Amino acid sequence: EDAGLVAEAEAVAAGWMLDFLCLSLCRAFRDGRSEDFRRTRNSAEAIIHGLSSLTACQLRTIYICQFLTRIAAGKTERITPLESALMIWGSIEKEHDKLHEEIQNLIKIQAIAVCMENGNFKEAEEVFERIFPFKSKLLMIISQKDTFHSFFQHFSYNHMMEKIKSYVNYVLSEKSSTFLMKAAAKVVESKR
Amino acid sequence: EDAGLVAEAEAVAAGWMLDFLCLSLCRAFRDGRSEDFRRTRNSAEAIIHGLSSLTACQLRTIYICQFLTRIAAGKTERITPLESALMIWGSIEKEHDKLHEEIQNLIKIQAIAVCMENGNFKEAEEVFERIFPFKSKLLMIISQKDTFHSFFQHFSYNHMMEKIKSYVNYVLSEKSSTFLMKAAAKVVESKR
Ligand SMILES: CN(C)C(=O)COc1cccc(F)c1
Ligand SMILES: CN(C)C(=O)COc1cccc(F)c1
Ligand SMILES: CN(C)C(=O)COc1cccc(F)c1
Ligand SMILES: CN(C)C(=O)COc1cccc(F)c1
Repeated sequence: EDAGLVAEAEAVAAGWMLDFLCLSLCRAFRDGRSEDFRRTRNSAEAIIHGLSSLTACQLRTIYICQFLTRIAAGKTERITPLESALMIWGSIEKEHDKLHEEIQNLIKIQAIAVCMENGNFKEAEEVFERIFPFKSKLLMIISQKDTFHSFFQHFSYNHMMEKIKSYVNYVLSEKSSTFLMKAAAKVVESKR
Repeated sequence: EDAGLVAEAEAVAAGWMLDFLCLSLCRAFRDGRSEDFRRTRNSAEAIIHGLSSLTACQLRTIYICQFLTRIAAGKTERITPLESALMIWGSIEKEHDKLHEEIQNLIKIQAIAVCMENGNFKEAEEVFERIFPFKSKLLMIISQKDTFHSFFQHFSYNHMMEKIKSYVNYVLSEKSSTFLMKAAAKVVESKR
């Protein structure tokens, strides 16, 4: 009847569910399974409410989940989903390697380009102002509605998604051996 | 890279999380930990969305969670929370023993009495009409605003909560050895 030991067991189990749901979210994002992504995101968000003290590893896990959530809502606070993804990306405790900078740059341009794709050019300019010769050339492209300019074709949505999926594959392999998924695959392999 | 085996592992893990969250919900309800109950309920509801095919045991688990959720919202569809708890209680695949009938009767009267406690006597009559010499005596009590009649004092909110908590203790012991909580308590005992 020890309430403290029970709360401790509940916190250990919340940590296991968090890693399992991050793994599931990464796979759904990689596979393009939108409805499964939406369901796993709702589950991860609820499970995270059962945690009040997080380790550095757990903080990185929750911010990766938040970041992918903004990326998945990219084509849909007073900022756009892709602007929110950029704020999380720039503050996650991670190495600022070549891949990090590539994703950062692709998000910055796509935060503008998704507004143009949606036909909201005033919003495209407001996004540009909040993020940013280069600047005056990018603002002229938005102003001229030059949505299919070679610059936008190189810093494309598909290229942003491909680079982010490559990062998702590293998270997926770094968490492939976490307790809950490993025990669950063991049960499935035993059946069989 | 087998998507089917991964989805199978995700379903096995959803089953484990469901039993763990039912256990956690039962403890919070027994302890009167309202905020913890609200958080565990949100988590259970989200996790249950990741399941599309349930066994008879899993159906009983989800309906116990739904039932306690209605009981916890009892003093707050075109029916009241306690009327919804009654519909679930009468349809759960379980034995209709003495305890089942006691809980059923206490809920039926409290579904009326919580409306009187809230000062909504028109709603108390509408609840009576939907659920129901005995009937004409119960309707006269509502009509006379006889909230503290000896009948209401014997079929009280506290007596309803005590009887439901006794049932919760049976669910709690029947699920005490489920995979996730057992593995989590093992980690906690190892630290100590
Ligand atoms: C701060 N908010 C409201 C969010 O970022 C919601 O998104 C989330 C949150 C946690 C996990 C997840 F998978 C998604
Ligand atoms: C001289 N300057 C500022 C440049 O040519 C950099 O261009 C870029 C390209 C992509 C993203 C970005 F945010 C900036
Ligand atoms: C049918 N609805 C919307 C509900 O009953 C919500 O309540 C729930 C649902 C599942 C688990 C739980 F713990 C609570
Ligand atoms: C002759 N009759 C109908 C009775 O005296 C039963 O009284 C009850 C008592 C509690 C709950 C309930 F629903 C009914």
